[PDB]
Amino acid sequence: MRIPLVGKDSIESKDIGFTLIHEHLRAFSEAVRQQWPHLYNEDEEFRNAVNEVKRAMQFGVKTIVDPTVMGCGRDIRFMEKVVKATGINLVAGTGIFIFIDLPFYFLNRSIDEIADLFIHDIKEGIQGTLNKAGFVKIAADEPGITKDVEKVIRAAAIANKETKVPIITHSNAHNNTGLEQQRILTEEGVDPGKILIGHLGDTDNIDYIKKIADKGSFIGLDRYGLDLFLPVDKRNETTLRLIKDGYSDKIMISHDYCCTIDWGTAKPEYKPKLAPRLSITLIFEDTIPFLKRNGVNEEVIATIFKENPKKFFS
Amino acid sequence: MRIPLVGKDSIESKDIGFTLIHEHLRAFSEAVRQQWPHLYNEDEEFRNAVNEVKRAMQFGVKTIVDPTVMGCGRDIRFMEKVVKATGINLVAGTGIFIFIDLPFYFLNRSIDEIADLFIHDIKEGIQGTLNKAGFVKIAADEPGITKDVEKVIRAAAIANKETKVPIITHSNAHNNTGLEQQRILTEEGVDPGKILIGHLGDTDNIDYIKKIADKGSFIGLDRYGLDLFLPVDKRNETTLRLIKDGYSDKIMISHDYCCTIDWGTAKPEYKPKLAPRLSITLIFEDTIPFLKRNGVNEEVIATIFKENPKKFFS
Ligand SMILES: [Co+2]
Ligand SMILES: [Co+2]
Ligand SMILES: [Fe+3]
Ligand SMILES: [Fe+3]
Repeated sequence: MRIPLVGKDSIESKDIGFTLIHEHLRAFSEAVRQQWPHLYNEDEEFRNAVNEVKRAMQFGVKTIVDPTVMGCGRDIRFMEKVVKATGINLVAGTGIFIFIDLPFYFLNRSIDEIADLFIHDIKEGIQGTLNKAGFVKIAADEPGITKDVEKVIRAAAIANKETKVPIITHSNAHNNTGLEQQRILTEEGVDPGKILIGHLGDTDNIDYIKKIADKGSFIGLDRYGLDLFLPVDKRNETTLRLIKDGYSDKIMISHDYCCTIDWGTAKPEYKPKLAPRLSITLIFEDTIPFLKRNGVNEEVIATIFKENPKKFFS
Repeated sequence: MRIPLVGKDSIESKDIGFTLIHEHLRAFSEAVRQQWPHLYNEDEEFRNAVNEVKRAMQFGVKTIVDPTVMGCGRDIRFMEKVVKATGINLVAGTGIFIFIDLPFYFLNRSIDEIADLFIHDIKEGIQGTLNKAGFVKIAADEPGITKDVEKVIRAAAIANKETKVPIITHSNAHNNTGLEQQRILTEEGVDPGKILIGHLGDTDNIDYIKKIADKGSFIGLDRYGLDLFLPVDKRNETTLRLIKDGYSDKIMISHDYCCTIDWGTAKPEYKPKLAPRLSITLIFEDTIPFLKRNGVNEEVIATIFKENPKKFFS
């Protein structure tokens, strides 16, 4: 049985079904929450996560992959509770989410030591439980590929080669961080088809997106649930274009919706069209209807949400 | 009653007695410990902290100030347990320990919001307890005064003006971060005598140290318990020189000893002389004996370890 699930027995990858590849039940800074618990309400976070997951299931979602890892408040016990309340298939991961430097812990420590943490979570279990990690998550953003960012990428490659689990990335779509992640990983012997380069939906630079897809990795059109770089309308145009041009077998779509997130609220921007309701089901309300009425058939939807995740985890 | 104590009623500053102004019962990365608890042993950390505190008390230490804050694993409940086991007067603080950027939580949040966290810990209590913070801790290092580092400095000034608690800093002695911290704080209306500029013992650049002292702030010769920038022998020479030159009333001495720390072990260096045993009592075994046999009298020791802390907290 291929894929470990939180609070359940492992499943064969062929049985993953309709999958959301990048969603967060919760996201927060470990340090802030430890130091100022008065800012947080776990009961509200729990209710929000359960409600969102239930709504996803009502649209036919069978499996959710949650790439919350170190730096963003991964909590396997919170996750297992959401599973108990919903019955969702939930895939947890391991990894480190940094943009610049590692925590002081990692002073004088090797790439192998970092990889050992990942392999621990994959082979032994997460945070003292028998729930195992099913993928590795890594990140890079505006600061680019720093020394420490590269250390983490190389550690992810070691983990993949040992355990065969895939790698999901966070990138900044407006620099070449995604291309660099793919290059470094494949140089270190990672199968390109075992990599999802994240947040490429944040740009409309189609040639850059296709370049990564052509090199054999999945491309993450994965932030439909954030009011980030690109509006939903323009994301949809980019998604449609890539489908028209034959890239369905590389496309992965998700919301990157955080059922709760601890970030401060940004100044709101109002456009001619009423802002879309951001949630874990926006693609069922907006994106998928938009695609269907623009001529893309059911086989495309099945490819993106079923076949592609199956391959990724195979 | 001026100064709040962990697990005890507050004390008048005049009763603080012989004080170690900068020690850590424990230090670790919140994120690393949350994600990989298998790396840590709280029972060993507890035994180490209790043992060290007891040994300090055997040399006449009455009060320990512990500037462990966000980023370095402050845990008020661990602290209160050490107090119960030892009877030490322990002063806990609030603040943020960063060198570059704030956690993602602080995106779109103001300096006033940051200050509110500090004031919460000072006026209401720490981590859901009635133990209150008695000072603010801030940091800057090799990256210098970044945007976010400056935000935290300015928030500390607001907290001081509202609550009158002093400010302890971490600086890098080989750039001008300490001088910059002092300048920014005093510009924002902080009394220079309510600031301890930390880690100046890391350099032998006496003119730089005196410059900060002359501007009215305490100078931290405060890393006797680390095998860091400067060896103990050279620290001792610098300490003696400053005393000879009349700076006793600005000098604060401590170890910055971490009874446990989670950092990887650096490559050892062996010198002609047997390496000193690093602990929370090294100054009683090495530094203070060295000073005494070089002619500095008991009044100097009383000034540094009793009178200076009294003023700082007055
Ligand atoms: Co991301
Ligand atoms: Co320091
Ligand atoms: Fe994400
Ligand atoms: Fe320290």
